[PDB]
Amino acid sequence: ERKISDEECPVRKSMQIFAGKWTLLIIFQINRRIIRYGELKRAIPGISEKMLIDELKFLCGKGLIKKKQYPEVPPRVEYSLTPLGEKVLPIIDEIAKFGMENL
Amino acid sequence: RKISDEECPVRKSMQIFAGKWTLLIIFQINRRIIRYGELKRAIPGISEKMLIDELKFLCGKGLIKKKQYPEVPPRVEYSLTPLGEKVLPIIDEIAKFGMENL
Repeated sequence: ERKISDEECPVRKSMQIFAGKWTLLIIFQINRRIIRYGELKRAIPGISEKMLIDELKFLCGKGLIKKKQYPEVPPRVEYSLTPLGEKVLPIIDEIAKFGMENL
Repeated sequence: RKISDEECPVRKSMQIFAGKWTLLIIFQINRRIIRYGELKRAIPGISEKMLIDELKFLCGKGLIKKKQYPEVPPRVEYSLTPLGEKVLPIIDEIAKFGMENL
């Protein structure tokens, strides 16, 4: 007998954000640095352009990553983690550990 | 630093954990034994098809054990394998994120 996972469950709430096949990997790649869009895309080979920018939009909307605009020649977007997004890194540490030990 | 290619431990893990339901199911089975029907009720809004495909996926990935009892009335029970129990520290961090920020 354990508490059920209704729409209030803290794990179920979290999986609304993190359920993507790319969400946590993007956060993993950004990490504690500033990364250009192009570097980010090359840091996750196989992710399509569409899957990257919908996911980048999603994460901005959730306040997990921040976007810096540079309207210069040539122009660029830079992404970094917010303090909220930084709170996801402990989850990712544990995922990395699982992978390295078991896969 | 290190790119998320085929040799990336995070990328490898997300092949398994990407589901809407995967981590929720592991979380609900947890360190006990649970019948299909109890587990179905423990995650409201999951369809029969979703739960069955996911259970089969998790068995295939060696994360949960299925045990049939061909008796009257019949039952399937699920528990975590030792590999599955190693997913619980991930889920603890997710639960922590959920209650603190959501």
